[PDB]
Amino acid sequence: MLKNDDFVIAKNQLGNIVPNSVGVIRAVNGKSAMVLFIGLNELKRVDFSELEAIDIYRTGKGYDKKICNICHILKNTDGFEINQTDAKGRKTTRPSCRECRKNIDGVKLSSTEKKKMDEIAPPKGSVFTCPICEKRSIVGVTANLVHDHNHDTGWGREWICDSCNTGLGRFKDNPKFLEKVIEYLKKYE
Amino acid sequence: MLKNDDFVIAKNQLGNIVPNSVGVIRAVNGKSAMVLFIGLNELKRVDFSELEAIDIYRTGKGYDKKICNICHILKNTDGFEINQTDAKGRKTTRPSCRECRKNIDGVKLSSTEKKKMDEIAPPKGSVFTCPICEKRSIVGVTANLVHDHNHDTGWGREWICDSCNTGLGRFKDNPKFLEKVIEYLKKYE
DNA sequence: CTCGACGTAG
DNA sequence: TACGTCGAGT
Ligand code: NA
Ligand code: NA
Ligand code: NA
Ligand SMILES: [Zn+2]
Ligand SMILES: [Zn+2]
Ligand SMILES: [Zn+2]
Ligand SMILES: [Zn+2]
Repeated sequence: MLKNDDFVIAKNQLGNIVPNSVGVIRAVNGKSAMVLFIGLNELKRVDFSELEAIDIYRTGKGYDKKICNICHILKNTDGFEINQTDAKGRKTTRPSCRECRKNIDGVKLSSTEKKKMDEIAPPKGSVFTCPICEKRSIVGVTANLVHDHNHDTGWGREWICDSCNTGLGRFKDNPKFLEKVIEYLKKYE
Repeated sequence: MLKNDDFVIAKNQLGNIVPNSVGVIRAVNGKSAMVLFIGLNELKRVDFSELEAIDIYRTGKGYDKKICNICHILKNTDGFEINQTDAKGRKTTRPSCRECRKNIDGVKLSSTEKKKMDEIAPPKGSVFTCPICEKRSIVGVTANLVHDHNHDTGWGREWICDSCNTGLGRFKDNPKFLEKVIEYLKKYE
């Protein structure tokens, strides 16, 4: 019935694995499967009766439920925050569920740190040079600026362009991943 | 009358500065201004008769002309590539004009390098781990993947997630700016 | 709720 | 033409 490479959810609790955790079948033994539960990267032996096959292509945009890209638990659409709109007018939700976004968002910029950054804000319509990408721009006209902050401490960093800020987040604001980017680029340079 | 911090365009060719180049007024005397032309970062003394005031807030989205974020020349809207759609259904163009995009895009992935990459493409619906961000995903379900390539050589790099690929571009695929990101983050550790 | 920006997909 | 994704602004 189940085949290698098929996707399943846990029907019930399986040790550390909560219900609705998505796994992929990695081996089959009679009516038991070795399942890689993707969120925790845990390979477990599971009886077929404890698993429910799912169709990954009937999840996400256009469907009732969506698989989170961090925890890889199948959740209702409302477990994800609306974030954008496509050309066809449909709403797009973040790929990470509200629970996983708590850890990505971390500590908010404090009120005193915000006021402090606001007192040195580049004026709208001024000529700005971003301290990261070094691009010159006209504030609010040829680039939009943001209050960047450290989400471990809640304290301010600098005024930077939105492009750079949304780049930092792709790499988790973490020098570990930036160093990985450098060695990746250098490898093919 | 022209005031410091006002914006102007060059009416005519001014040495290295082409017409319609945007500049900011940095000093004024009775007949001329010191103008910083933003694209080339060139500060010149220009007679008032060779400058025209420009309302920077009547450029870009919703208007017939737009100021490029690299060259900072005022161009027709059609000099910029349509790239996205907002929630109100209006089209958004790239901030960089078609001419400036040539340098950003560089050399395309060659046919032969593309075929090499396609030979080792992760299957749709497989479990993938991005070599940069180290995030696990289900291909085409919880993350979309791309052919990354070096745009100086046209040679392939690796299959990576779209999030990482679009992060590389924010930092110009250039270790210089990635090292700047690292120093910036460490400063506010 | 909304946003622009990136290199991709096609 | 179009796409999702990021930390933001609103
Ligand atoms: Na930030
Ligand atoms: Na306006
Ligand atoms: Na790339
Ligand atoms: Zn989650
Ligand atoms: Zn920047
Ligand atoms: Zn340009
Ligand atoms: Zn990645």
